[PDB]
Amino acid sequence: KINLLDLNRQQMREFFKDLGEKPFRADQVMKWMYHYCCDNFDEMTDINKVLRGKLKEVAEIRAPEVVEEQRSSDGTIKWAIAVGDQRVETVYIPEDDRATLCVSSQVGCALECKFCSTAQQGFNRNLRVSEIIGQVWRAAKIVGAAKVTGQRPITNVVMMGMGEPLLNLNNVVPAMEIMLDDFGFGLSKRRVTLSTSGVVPALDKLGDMIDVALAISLHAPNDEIRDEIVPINKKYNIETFLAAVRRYLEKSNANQGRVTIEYVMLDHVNDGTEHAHQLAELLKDTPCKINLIPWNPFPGAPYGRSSNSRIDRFSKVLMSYGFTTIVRKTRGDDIDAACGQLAGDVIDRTKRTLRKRMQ
Ligand SMILES: C[S@@+](CC[C@H](N)C(=O)[O-])C[C@H]1O[C@@H](n2cnc3c(N)ncnc32)[C@H](O)[C@@H]1O
Ligand code: SF4
Repeated sequence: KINLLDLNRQQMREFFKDLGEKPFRADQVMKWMYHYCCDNFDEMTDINKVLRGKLKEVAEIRAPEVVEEQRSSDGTIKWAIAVGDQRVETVYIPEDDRATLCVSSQVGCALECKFCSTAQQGFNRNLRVSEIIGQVWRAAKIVGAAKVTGQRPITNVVMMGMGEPLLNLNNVVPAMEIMLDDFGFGLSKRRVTLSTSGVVPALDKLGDMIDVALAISLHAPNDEIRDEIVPINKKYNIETFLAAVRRYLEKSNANQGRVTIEYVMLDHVNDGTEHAHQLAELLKDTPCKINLIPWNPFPGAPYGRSSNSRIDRFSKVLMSYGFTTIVRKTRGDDIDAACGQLAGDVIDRTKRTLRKRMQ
């Protein structure tokens, strides 16, 4: 059966055309899928029985299942999500004015950022469209579908879970298209963010395919530091990355002219005032908003968390040059908030097989 969660609107329409149906019936089913979080054709009461029959035979709505759920006292929900025989992470971060979902792009990552827990697993495989948009679908279903509760469960999506999104463009783009779609999650392009450590030619490609808000994982003020911290910089250095960012801003207006810059704060590595002065000079040619992120520790990482006084002085230096800078709040502090940790060791895979036999 075809998983309808693999298809954007164009493809949904083409599939329904092959079923002998008019294109607007695809729109109607999408609306059921995403506005109501319906995965059951019998529940789609305004579709005729004949179409329901076709769909039950040749199609399905199969979203990844939750295998673990952690609920923070601050409202954050962290899910381990089953994708085949593997696990990825999806995180729901509520606020009064907002609700952000952090979504994974790959099982593991091949980029080897030393401060990232997902790096130490390595790269396993790319997620399919259904496995990416399906995280939004599952989260929406659990939190409460928009037309069920009368409130949009998710106002904001960030591709900031496990994996490098620019290395899964084939699947990440259609998934984001569904997020943007009126018949999908109806999100504004300003409210869908793709974060990247800087796969430069893939970023040039992204710009030709879709217009979404861009965030860059910079984490260093110069090349010698960034080579160490984020090793893809050895392939495409800061200047190459920043030039690509400028080219993207020419094609896209989701950022409203200003790229989001992510900067993780690693104790006595990239968090000094001397690093802040260098960063300020580095970014003089690129319009931006700077997010300083306290590093989230995990066992065996060769870094420490920067103290809040060191982070605050770093921020003051940046603000003295007139940069819009924001120190991000730690969310879900009472739970396993470090990216990649809840979908931990891949060796537990065999143990899961054995577990299911006893069930
Ligand atoms: C997990 S990555 C996924 C998207 C893309 N690969 C990237 O690096 O931007 C999303 C963001 O999480 C950050 N990150 C990873 N591990 C972290 C940790 N332990 N503490 C704080 N931030 C972390 C990275 O710096 C990156 O900006
Ligand atoms: S920070 Fe991003 S690019 Fe680096 S290893 Fe983690 S998921 Fe991959």
